Amino acid sequence: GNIFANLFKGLFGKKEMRILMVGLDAAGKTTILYKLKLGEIVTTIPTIGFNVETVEYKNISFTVWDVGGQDKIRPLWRHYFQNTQGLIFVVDSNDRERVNEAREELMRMLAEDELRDAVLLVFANKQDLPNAMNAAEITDKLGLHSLRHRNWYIQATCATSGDGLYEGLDWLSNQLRNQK
Amino acid sequence: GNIFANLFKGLFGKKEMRILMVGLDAAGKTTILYKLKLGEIVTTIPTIGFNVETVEYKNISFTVWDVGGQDKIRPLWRHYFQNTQGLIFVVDSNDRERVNEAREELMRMLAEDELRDAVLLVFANKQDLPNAMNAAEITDKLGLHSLRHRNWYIQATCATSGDGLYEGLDWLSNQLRNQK
Ligand SMILES: Nc1nc2c(ncn2[C@@H]2O[C@H](COP(=O)(O)OP(=O)(O)O)[C@@H](O)[C@H]2O)c(=O)[nH]1
Ligand SMILES: Nc1nc2c(ncn2[C@@H]2O[C@H](COP(=O)(O)OP(=O)(O)O)[C@@H](O)[C@H]2O)c(=O)[nH]1
Ligand SMILES: [Mg+2]
Ligand SMILES: [Mg+2]
Repeated sequence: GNIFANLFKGLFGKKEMRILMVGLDAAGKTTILYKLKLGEIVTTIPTIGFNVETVEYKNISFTVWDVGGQDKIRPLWRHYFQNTQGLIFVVDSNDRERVNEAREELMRMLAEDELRDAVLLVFANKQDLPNAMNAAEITDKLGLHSLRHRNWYIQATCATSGDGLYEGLDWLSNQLRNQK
Repeated sequence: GNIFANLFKGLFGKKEMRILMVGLDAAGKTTILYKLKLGEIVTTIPTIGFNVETVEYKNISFTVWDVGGQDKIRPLWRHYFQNTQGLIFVVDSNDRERVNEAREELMRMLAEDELRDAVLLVFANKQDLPNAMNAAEITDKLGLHSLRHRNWYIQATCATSGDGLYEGLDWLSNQLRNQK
């Protein structure tokens, strides 16, 4: 997680940004945070049934929560979407079953108005698993090629080995830097 | 935090103790930990698949992980078992289908020679739901009475109102101070 500090120690212009990482639960999001080695994973429960994990590195901060079948139900999600310039959606590639439901939660967030210019990175995760759908059918199943007017990218990962996180985050780091 | 800080005040100095707090998933452990207000909830993952939440209050550390995994007492658990003085088991009182499974996981834990000297506090959590089993039924379905040569106490709680937490920890904090 030093090669990971080298991507984000350039954005470090102190305006205070947020990268969102979300997905159905058991996708691999906490594992991916832990591998980046950018700081402590610290949990808060802003309201009941809303567990938020956050690694803060410099002015930058990753923010993770599960989606799918929305808690008690509350989105102060929107006070989170504010300063969001990157959105990562982690998907369990092995899970052909709830695959169409991640589609839904993906589409619900993109339909969100404060995430109009946020860049999208999809991690098709659990690639080491034998049934794991390849990136090509994750894209198919997520309807990603129907996204006109959004800057997006799908990256095959295995968060336990760490395979794919640099490359996906390298890209993501590009777009944020390259614009504003 | 404040009130809860002062219970854990005579256990201080050099001793470097651990209170384990385990139980099935969705029992209410991160919720309880967040209520304590003793420090930030830091997650680590010391090995594949094994998330562990920790709140250090000085020399007192609260360690959390879910039990019931599919099947397993890990070599790594038993290293945690070494400086565990107290052990909190948290039961979703409304979860009637998995309480027996709650029983074996706890029966499994107490069979560990590293834990033989540990004070057991069962929080019978989620006592605000209509269908919740009360402390009397729980004591039953876990069989707290068959327990010889162990110091135990069962305390009905509501993690989200924070109700019940003080008295179970009042008691536990004494068992580690005045006895022990
Ligand atoms: N085979 C395989 N398992 C993974 C991978 N990433 C995460 N896992 C496992 O998936 C489970 C859920 O991970 P976790 O980070 O806690 O999930 P989340 O926060 O619910 O999405 C844990 O058992 C992880 O070890 C992966 O790429 N490959
Ligand atoms: N109704 C009710 N639910 C609770 C209570 N305490 C915890 N929960 C909920 O049960 C779910 C799991 O809580 P959590 O702290 O994350 O679980 P654990 O860490 O997996 O043991 C969440 O929706 C919590 O809000 C309670 O006392 N009453
Ligand atoms: Mg998580
Ligand atoms: Mg938890």
